Amino acid sequence: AVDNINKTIRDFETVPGVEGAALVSADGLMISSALPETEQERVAAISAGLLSLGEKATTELDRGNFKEVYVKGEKGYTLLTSVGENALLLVLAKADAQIGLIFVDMRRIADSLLEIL
Amino acid sequence: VDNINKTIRDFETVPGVEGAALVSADGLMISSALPETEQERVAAISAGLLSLGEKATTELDRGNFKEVYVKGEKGYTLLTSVGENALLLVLAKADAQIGLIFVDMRRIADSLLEIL
Repeated sequence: AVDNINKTIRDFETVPGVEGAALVSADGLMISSALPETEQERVAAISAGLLSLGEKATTELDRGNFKEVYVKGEKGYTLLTSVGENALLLVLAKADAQIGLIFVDMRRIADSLLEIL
Repeated sequence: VDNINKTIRDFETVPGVEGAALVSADGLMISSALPETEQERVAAISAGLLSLGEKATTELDRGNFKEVYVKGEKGYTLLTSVGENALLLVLAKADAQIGLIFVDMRRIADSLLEIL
């Protein structure tokens, strides 16, 4: 269960444009990452912050149970998909990444990690 | 002011578009066709989506805020910057084509910026 989760998350970083991928709990704690060892505690805290305010969007405007959220800035994308209850998958990319298809890969791998986790 | 209004009734025609609104960055509604009871509330909710969208785009070094996407199982909330001091919110159905509606918003967001 643990060998197969680590390798699945790092393989995202073999797509053109993808910098990092972290599997984080809903409550802000790091499960499995390949990001720099320094930033791993502060990125897991921000991830859970983005999950909670995506929840607000969907509840408050009558849109159904939360699925996905992405933010585009000047320099790059932040991309987040729910892993059933209690977990979530983060991808960072730059402006030249092919966002619609990463969400299709993210959706399939979420349900894969959901069985073995 | 007549050329800002019906310009927001026209997105509804496109398939998958439940509702549009022009809102201020402080949370006061400018132009919308939504139920005239909800409009004050919906102006408040789009307020936070921008700020809490500016907080990921300032904490993870992604540059200036441009756009925010959320998706729920019964549909989508989309928001784009209408320059400084306003924003365009679009409620869509969970079977609409997002990549095009963004192409239609980001142009209109710079065709309302010069007359507003």
